[PDB]
Amino acid sequence: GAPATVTEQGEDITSKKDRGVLKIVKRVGNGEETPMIGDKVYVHYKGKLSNGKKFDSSHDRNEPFVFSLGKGQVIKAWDIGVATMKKGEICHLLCKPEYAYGSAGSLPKIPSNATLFFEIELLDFKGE
Amino acid sequence: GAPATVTEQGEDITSKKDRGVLKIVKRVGNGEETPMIGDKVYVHYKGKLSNGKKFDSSHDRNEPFVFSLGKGQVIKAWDIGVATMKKGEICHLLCKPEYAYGSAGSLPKIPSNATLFFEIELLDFKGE
Ligand SMILES: CC[C@H]1CN([C@@H](C)C(=O)O)C(=O)[C@@H]2CCC[C@H]1N2S(=O)(=O)c1cc(Cl)cc(Cl)c1
Ligand SMILES: CC[C@H]1CN([C@@H](C)C(=O)O)C(=O)[C@@H]2CCC[C@H]1N2S(=O)(=O)c1cc(Cl)cc(Cl)c1
Repeated sequence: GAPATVTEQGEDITSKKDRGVLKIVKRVGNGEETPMIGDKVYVHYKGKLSNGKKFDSSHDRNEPFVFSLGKGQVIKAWDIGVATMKKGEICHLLCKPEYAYGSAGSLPKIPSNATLFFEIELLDFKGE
Repeated sequence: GAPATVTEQGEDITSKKDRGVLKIVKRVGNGEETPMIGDKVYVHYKGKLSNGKKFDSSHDRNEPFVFSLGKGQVIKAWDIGVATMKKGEICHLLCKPEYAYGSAGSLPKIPSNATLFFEIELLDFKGE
């Protein structure tokens, strides 16, 4: 499925080149610029575990998820992955546990040592 | 009704004591602990405008709402108010626009300078 395709075909976008964050662009954005660290970024996302099941989606709530990029306020895979995106882009990210919730997880809905898959759309970004 | 009761009897839980976030506990919860900064909190909620209009409910879409406390990834009134809640608690919050969507609003759903009312149930929270 979509997670496996990212496993197979995805660019390693980690600075460790440790394969901890893998990416496929699914829709090229109209934007020319990525967001900077500290920008307020507006995204829609869908998240799945390795067994393929949805664990979360901003679409379900019909309002974007907004965070400050590159501040450590989301999992490391998101700070790395969203920083690579242009306005309007949709990507698939695969996030190894070391770039997500690690050995502890976040029960109930993230197991220990879980690899996470996201479909992320960058809607907009604004300066701090 | 409920919004009037919180106006009259709600505690001002803001540090500035500006009546920006007023709270009444409607159903007492279980255990004495409250969530820490960064904890994932799981809630159900019902939200209304000052004219009585229901603007959103997590029950309507049968989807508990999950957020990370104290990161500014929800409106300020929620970071302040939910931090005071115990597991199983239901509270009523009344939120001045300075602690919600401000002069901009989130149009048309949330008008400019809107005071918001919530009934919030804290289902669970998970530490890290
Ligand atoms: C809950 C939303 C958020 C959780 N966080 C931060 C804010 C956190 O764990 O503190 C995350 O980094 C990632 C990516 C941004 C959206 C959400 N997650 S998430 O992996 O989809 C997620 C993680 C958990 Cl533990 C629960 C849910 Cl419902 C969703
Ligand atoms: C929709 C869920 C969420 C919206 N947000 C954030 C995430 C936002 O507007 O960016 C909120 O802070 C508050 C409090 C947490 C639950 C939701 N609201 S809300 O005031 O009910 C709300 C606000 C708007 Cl603009 C739309 C909807 Cl559908 C619901």
